[PDB]
Amino acid sequence: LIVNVINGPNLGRLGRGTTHDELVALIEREAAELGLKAVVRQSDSEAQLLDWIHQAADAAEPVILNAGGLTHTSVALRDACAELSAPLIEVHISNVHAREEFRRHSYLSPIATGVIVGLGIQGYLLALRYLAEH
Amino acid sequence: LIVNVINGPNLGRLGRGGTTHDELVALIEREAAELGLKAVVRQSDSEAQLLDWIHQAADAAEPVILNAGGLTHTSVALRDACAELSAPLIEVHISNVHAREEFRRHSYLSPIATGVIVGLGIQGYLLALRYLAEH
Amino acid sequence: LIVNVINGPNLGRLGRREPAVYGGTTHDELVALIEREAAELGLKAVVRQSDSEAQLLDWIHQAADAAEPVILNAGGLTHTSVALRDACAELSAPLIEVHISNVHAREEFRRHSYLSPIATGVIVGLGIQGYLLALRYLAEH
Amino acid sequence: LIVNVINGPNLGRLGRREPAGGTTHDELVALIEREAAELGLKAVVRQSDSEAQLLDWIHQAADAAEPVILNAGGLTHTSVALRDACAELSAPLIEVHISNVHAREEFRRHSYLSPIATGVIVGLGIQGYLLALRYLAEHVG
Amino acid sequence: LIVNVINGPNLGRLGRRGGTTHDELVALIEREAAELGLKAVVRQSDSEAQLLDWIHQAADAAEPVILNAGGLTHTSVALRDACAELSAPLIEVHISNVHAREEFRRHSYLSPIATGVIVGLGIQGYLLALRYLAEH
Amino acid sequence: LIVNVINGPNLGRLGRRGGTTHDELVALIEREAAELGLKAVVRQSDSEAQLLDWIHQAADAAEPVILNAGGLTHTSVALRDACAELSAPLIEVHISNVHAREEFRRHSYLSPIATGVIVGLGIQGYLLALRYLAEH
Amino acid sequence: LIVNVINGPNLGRLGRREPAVGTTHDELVALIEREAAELGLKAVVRQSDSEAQLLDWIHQAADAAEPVILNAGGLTHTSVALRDACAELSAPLIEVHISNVHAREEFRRHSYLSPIATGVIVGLGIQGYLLALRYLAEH
Amino acid sequence: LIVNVINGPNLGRLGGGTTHDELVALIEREAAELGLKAVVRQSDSEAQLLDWIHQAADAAEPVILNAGGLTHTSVALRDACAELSAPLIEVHISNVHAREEFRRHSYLSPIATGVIVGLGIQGYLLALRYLAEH
Amino acid sequence: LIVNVINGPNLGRLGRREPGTTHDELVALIEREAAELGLKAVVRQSDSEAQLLDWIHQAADAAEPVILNAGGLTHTSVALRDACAELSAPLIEVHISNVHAREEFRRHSYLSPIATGVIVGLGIQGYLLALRYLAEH
Amino acid sequence: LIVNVINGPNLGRLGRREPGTTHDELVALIEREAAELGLKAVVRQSDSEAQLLDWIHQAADAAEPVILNAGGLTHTSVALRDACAELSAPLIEVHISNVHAREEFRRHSYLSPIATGVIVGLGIQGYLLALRYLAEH
Amino acid sequence: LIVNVINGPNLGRLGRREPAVYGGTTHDELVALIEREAAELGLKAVVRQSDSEAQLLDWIHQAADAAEPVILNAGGLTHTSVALRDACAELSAPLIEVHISNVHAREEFRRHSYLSPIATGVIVGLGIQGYLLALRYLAEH
Amino acid sequence: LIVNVINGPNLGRLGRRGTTHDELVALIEREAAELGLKAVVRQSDSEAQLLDWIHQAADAAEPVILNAGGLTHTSVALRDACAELSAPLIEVHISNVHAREEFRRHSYLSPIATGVIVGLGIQGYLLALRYLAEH
Ligand SMILES: CC(C)(C)NC(=O)C1=C[C@@](O)(C(=O)O)C[C@@H](O)[C@@H]1O
Ligand SMILES: CC(C)(C)NC(=O)C1=C[C@@](O)(C(=O)O)C[C@@H](O)[C@@H]1O
Ligand SMILES: CC(C)(C)NC(=O)C1=C[C@@](O)(C(=O)O)C[C@@H](O)[C@@H]1O
Ligand SMILES: CC(C)(C)NC(=O)C1=C[C@@](O)(C(=O)O)C[C@@H](O)[C@@H]1O
Ligand SMILES: CC(C)(C)NC(=O)C1=C[C@@](O)(C(=O)O)C[C@@H](O)[C@@H]1O
Ligand SMILES: CC(C)(C)NC(=O)C1=C[C@@](O)(C(=O)O)C[C@@H](O)[C@@H]1O
Ligand SMILES: CC(C)(C)NC(=O)C1=C[C@@](O)(C(=O)O)C[C@@H](O)[C@@H]1O
Ligand SMILES: CC(C)(C)NC(=O)C1=C[C@@](O)(C(=O)O)C[C@@H](O)[C@@H]1O
Ligand SMILES: CC(C)(C)NC(=O)C1=C[C@@](O)(C(=O)O)C[C@@H](O)[C@@H]1O
Ligand SMILES: CC(C)(C)NC(=O)C1=C[C@@](O)(C(=O)O)C[C@@H](O)[C@@H]1O
Ligand SMILES: CC(C)(C)NC(=O)C1=C[C@@](O)(C(=O)O)C[C@@H](O)[C@@H]1O
Repeated sequence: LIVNVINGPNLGRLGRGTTHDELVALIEREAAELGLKAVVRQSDSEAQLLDWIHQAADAAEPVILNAGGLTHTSVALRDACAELSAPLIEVHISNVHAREEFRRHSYLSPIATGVIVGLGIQGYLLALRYLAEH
Repeated sequence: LIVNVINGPNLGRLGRGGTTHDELVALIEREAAELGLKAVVRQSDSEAQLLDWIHQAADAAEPVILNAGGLTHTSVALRDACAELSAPLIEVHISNVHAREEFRRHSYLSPIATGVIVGLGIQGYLLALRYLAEH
Repeated sequence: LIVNVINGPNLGRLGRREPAVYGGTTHDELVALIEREAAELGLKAVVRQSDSEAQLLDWIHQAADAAEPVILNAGGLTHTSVALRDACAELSAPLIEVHISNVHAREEFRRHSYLSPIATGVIVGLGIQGYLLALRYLAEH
Repeated sequence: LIVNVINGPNLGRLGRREPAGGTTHDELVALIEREAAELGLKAVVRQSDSEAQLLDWIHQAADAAEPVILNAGGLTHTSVALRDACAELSAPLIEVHISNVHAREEFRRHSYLSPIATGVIVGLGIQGYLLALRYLAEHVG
Repeated sequence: LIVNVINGPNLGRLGRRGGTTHDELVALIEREAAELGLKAVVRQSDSEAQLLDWIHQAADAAEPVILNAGGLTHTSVALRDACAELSAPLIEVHISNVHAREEFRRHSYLSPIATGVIVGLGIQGYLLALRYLAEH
Repeated sequence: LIVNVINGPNLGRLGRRGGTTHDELVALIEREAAELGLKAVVRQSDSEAQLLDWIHQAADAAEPVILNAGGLTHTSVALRDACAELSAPLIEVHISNVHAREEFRRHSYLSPIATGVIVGLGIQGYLLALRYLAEH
Repeated sequence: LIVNVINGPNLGRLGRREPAVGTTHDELVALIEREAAELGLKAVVRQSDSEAQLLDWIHQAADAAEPVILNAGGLTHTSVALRDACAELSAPLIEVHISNVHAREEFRRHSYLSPIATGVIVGLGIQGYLLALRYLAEH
Repeated sequence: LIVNVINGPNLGRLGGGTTHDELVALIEREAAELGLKAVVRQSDSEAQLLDWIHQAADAAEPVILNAGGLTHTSVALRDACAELSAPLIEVHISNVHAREEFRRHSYLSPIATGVIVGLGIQGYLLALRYLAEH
Repeated sequence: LIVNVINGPNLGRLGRREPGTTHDELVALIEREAAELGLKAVVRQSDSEAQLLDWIHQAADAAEPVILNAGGLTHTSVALRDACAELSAPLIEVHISNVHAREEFRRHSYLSPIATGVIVGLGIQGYLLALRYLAEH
Repeated sequence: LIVNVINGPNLGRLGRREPGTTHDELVALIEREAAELGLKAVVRQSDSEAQLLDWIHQAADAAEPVILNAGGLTHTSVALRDACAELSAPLIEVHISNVHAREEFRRHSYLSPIATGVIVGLGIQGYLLALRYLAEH
Repeated sequence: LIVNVINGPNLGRLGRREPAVYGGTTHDELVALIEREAAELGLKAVVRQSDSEAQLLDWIHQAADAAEPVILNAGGLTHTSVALRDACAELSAPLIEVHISNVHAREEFRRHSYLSPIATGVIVGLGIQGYLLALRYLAEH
Repeated sequence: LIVNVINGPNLGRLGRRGTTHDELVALIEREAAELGLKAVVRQSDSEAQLLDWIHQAADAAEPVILNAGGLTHTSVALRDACAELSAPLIEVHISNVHAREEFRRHSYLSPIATGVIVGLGIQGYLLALRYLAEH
């Protein structure tokens, strides 16, 4: 079982210490320990994210998805996640509820399986672990 | 190394998915020992009772996993008692509070919580425990 | 048929003071009225009052386990509690929300209820007569 | 003596529509009379899709000072004219809804009438017209 | 004259994890009461039912209440309704300034039916309120 | 310690259409001040600019303010920023209970930057504010 | 010139049977008609509870290019149809209300008519209609 | 096949540039060519409109409806239309979204099959043609 | 029979582009029309809210009617509303232009709920008509 | 007599996907129907906003009508709107689902205030009717 | 060319104890900083401060009667005064709204200006340079 | 010392389709040089291209002048990119965003921008440049 980890705009800037690279590695280590294969990609492009989403729908694979700012603004991304037949675990590194009010809304939580927020980089790992079971 | 798992109003009714509360306590207790932790699991429908327990977790500096039930959207009192905690606080909803009624999408707890796990059913707890075992 | 009538916070203070509202029937009288009417309708009616949320829920859980119907006047909780709603949403038997006053002729916040959407039905603003009428509805089913 | 029971837009389509309960307006009209009659009352039961017609009926009830049981259909949530007419009723006015309006769209959870009404019965279905009658039967003010 | 000072949720934890613990508040209220020539009873509970009970007693005893409701202030229609019954004065007391915290603390279900409200003059709101009452 | 008591629009009209009038109020306040080993300057204006002038002076002099802004309470940003400068305590006072009136009287621009707020305690509010200042 | 005075819903119920808020509809027609006489205009005063009926009278005025004094009662706060009918008028339109709408329920503070009318008189009692006439006489 | 076209309040006063009669003519001419029968009526009276809606419900015939102002106000009308088992196309001649803010809400749209706005008079004809194809 | 016609910020500027009566012409036209009705019109304008309040206070104590057009303050001043609140004689709010045919913000008046009546969009004429009303009550 | 049919994000997943007509299938009908009407139909789909804008910039430059089903971008993009606002010839907004019968947030669009018109809830055929409208200017 | 610079309430308090801040260039040093940079561009800066709305309004009128440009920092009034807005709206010559601090980084109430929609433009957050950038704009058109 | 003038969606299309984007680039450049800075001006319709450019200004600690277009009102991902700048960022708009539609009166950028200039036409760009010369 392949799991798709899709980091959205800005997450390449992670740590600018836990860099995006340290994230990618860290995820693959728990991935392989869980008897899973994680494919982690990031892009600042909404088009690109939509497309990785489309693929994972065609391939019936779960998606762990940290969309960054697009979480609060984008119906298109929501609509592409809605076709996922497999589980979708939305993730935030930071507690989105402790910050600005507009971050407390997510177009994604309603069509997602579960949501992990403010647990730091481990959100992802704990998400993989869930997807091991379903 | 104690951990407090606290469940509020109505959680005493799980299983009437099919996991009873009695069952879930056991799950957590066992899962917790596997990670070297000691889980104290408790449930009450009484908002005062949850306060005494959250008060004790403040004094002991023990971490809390809190599923507050309906109190999540409603009790500013609970929030305040919780804002006092110094060890982590992980808010947990069994169901995806975000795919239900509009009013379940506000939490009073979330802003003072370390983090929040939603929609992952019973595993939400075991995950919270795992995070506690690392940090 | 056992019918549960559950009254929330402050309801033990009926008619005795707040006598404007209200109306003038004390809680003890209301118990008697409701029992009397239950008898003519051929139902047994257990009536119970409490300012404690934990106690109301525990009565509602029991109602849910017995699949007995419920006539609930939740007091202030109507407008505020989600736990209680969540308890009530569990009942298989019918749920009738009763308010003595006309919650729509008063403060704007009384005009909203967490309970109303998950109840069979609602009676508002007919005084103590609203408990008995609700009994009537159950007698028919 | 005399209660006016009034039904606004689309209650002529009761039944029937669709169906969804099965009771027609014609049968509901007979049910209400029967029931009123069993109580010592006489029930004049009309329905109209015309707001003007409804205001004519309400005016008369006011001039005669007869009580009014109103199920105003969609008009519950939109009509300020209907409201100001009812407002001048001196006899009890009891607003009715067959279905639980708080269990539906949001625009349904506001009534222009609930505040100027004696009370409100919602979601006890057809029986809500009879229970209204029983309230009137047990008073005269 | 007996004033009733009723502290709500979390208020038993003052001083623990203002400057002043609940014990010292009690100690202070006692002296100020004796300065004023009143009797005051100070009570604290995190139970809303317990709170309602005490208010009821005041309601039947025609006695003044000083109420610091904690979070219940912003959320409880039950407590507002119990309090609206009261015939002697009710003064709502907040130790912190509520209007300088989160936006939701700026709404109180009590202010509308209280005689008045003292906000964010710290523990001295209790004393200043007992004073208002001593002068009725 | 000098204390400023500042009174905004309409407060000149107290008791002209309860009872107690502005002159009388000045005097009770003056009386309470002396009794508290304090000196009180009470003033009244219907002019926002004049009120700003008085607030500027009290910030320069680092003197305590007791402020009853009247209608400006719910409308003036300008007034709020003047008051933001005070280093000595600011106490907001309303004679009436502003939470049991029109909805728009329940928003104050001043409360958030005030030390505290006393509402609905009548004229006694001023004298509870003086007494608060009189401690620390 | 001619001036149309139009009263909507519940307005035939003026006076006693709605005490204060004090004249009957008939008496109001008498007042309005005599004041128009002196002003040198003829007033056509009609009341109806039918939104349908109001629109036709309103269409007829847009046709005749006559001015309109409208008291729409509760439809003031609810009816787009009625507003779109008045939007059509080439002569002046004066909304009238007998009571002060701003001193009652919140929902009365909004008018769908106001933005398309020439003006609005509110709370001046029955004189509203007369003051409105006076306005029209002058233009 | 029968298609009911219902014009609401104020529609008897068109002039698009065409008058209401020019409009019946036009919907009839077009209705013919698609192999349909269009009944086109107009009332300023809600009662009449609800009645015309009931008939169409009973006879299970499609409805093209331009409710005018009632679009934005009437729960009664919306409930009458909810009864229909055959399609209902809501139709506004002007672009209701390029005028006042209130015109941008409709009670009918959520219950209709679809909506056509802004295409002028010719919007009736496009509705007719959708119905040709069912 | 004295009548207070009080005008607020900016009405000094009636001029002047346009919809073409000046303030001085307004005062005079109002003073002569009030005399035709056998009243005395006392027409005063200020940009100063305090000045406006002072004149409300006097009208309160004199029990004289007030015609007020409070300009921008209509939409913003609780202070003014509260001065107006205490009048005992009639208070007619007037606006020259149709306030409802304009910015959303202009459609709320703080004075309306405590006034006797309001007249809006009737041009300079709204004044004259409020004098007529005042002659009767 | 050229007409642009632009389809925004996700629309190339038609009939894949809530099984009924695929995107290629739909390009086909539109040309079939367009020809039948004596106009030429250029039909594009893209998930990238910047690309959709390019196409809109091109249509405005060309003075050629557009028929736009913007997908999700309908409810969120101001930049899409300003692009579209530049067209001097008919724009027709089109949706396949009835946007009003779903989530509240689907019920506002940034396009409708600048579109020539809107067609909603009428399936693939909406593209066709838009086309038909356009073939009369 | 005369440019009128106008500062509303509290701007007399710049520098000390201006806070802000906590400095601090003093309203006097500002006047100096502006007439200088105005001369350099060949303009005449008439810089004024008043805590009094009626005073502000009157400076606004004369500018209108004189067709002269205005750079306005209206302080608290920005957010609250329709009177001030309407005075400014009669300006034939340009109007630039200047705020020293970044209004969008402070309280929500500061993010609304009654002045911006009738102003040529607004400069915000750039400190005391805001005024000079404003004179600059005016020196071109 | 480098200033990064960034232009967003539809801004490629100033001119007729007076100043074109071409002319605006020359103006910015002349002015910048006449002030002792070099202005790198750029346009894009692509949210992802602008983020990229922002990230680079963050890495260089170079100031940014940004006219984000309609993305001013809608993009939180853009805002977060700018939160990262340690040097000044001036938001620019040619038109008056407050004299237009209501939705244009909210900026996700304003809060994190050092400053904001609005409605001063193409000149707003050069005044922002001037601002930066003197830090
Ligand atoms: C690089 C950084 C600025 C931290 N990323 C983000 O933008 C964001 C982080 C998040 O995804 C996160 O917490 O993982 C939340 C989201 O609201 C925000 O857009
Ligand atoms: C056991 C049950 C009755 C379902 N508890 C709850 O009411 C609730 C549970 C939740 O916390 C939960 O998802 O775990 C959500 C909350 O909104 C809800 O009120
Ligand atoms: C005895 C009294 C205090 C009046 N009971 C109540 O609290 C209440 C009565 C109600 O249930 C009632 O109207 O029946 C409504 C509720 O809003 C309110 O809190
Ligand atoms: C317009 C009409 C068809 C009458 N609508 C109804 O039937 C309705 C049913 C109800 O009246 C009813 O419960 O009887 C409630 C009301 O919201 C709704 O309008
Ligand atoms: C406008 C003005 C006349 C000043 N109003 C008052 O007097 C007021 C009195 C108060 O300050 C007071 O309670 O003393 C309350 C305030 O809301 C009100 O504005
Ligand atoms: C005759 C009476 C029932 C009093 N009329 C009215 O209700 C109404 C008329 C009004 O237009 C009026 O004041 O003239 C106000 C409106 O809100 C109300 O519906
Ligand atoms: C005055 C007239 C334009 C005739 N009124 C209408 O017909 C209307 C019909 C509309 O559906 C239409 O544009 O076709 C829109 C509606 O808001 C408007 O009231
Ligand atoms: C002198 C001028 C600027 C035209 N006046 C006004 O702005 C105003 C006067 C008004 O009373 C008026 O319409 O007459 C109302 C108010 O909204 C507005 O501020
Ligand atoms: C292709 C699929 C993702 C199923 N469609 C849509 O969700 C959408 C497309 C629509 O433009 C459409 O109905 O064609 C509507 C819009 O709300 C939504 O983004
Ligand atoms: C002098 C100082 C006290 C800082 N002035 C201000 O309060 C203000 C001035 C401002 O225009 C300014 O930013 O310069 C903003 C405004 O919101 C605020 O009231
Ligand atoms: C000039 C044009 C190409 C139309 N640009 C814009 O769309 C925009 C420019 C703006 O940033 C501007 O004018 O500076 C405002 C913004 O809301 C809008 O998106």
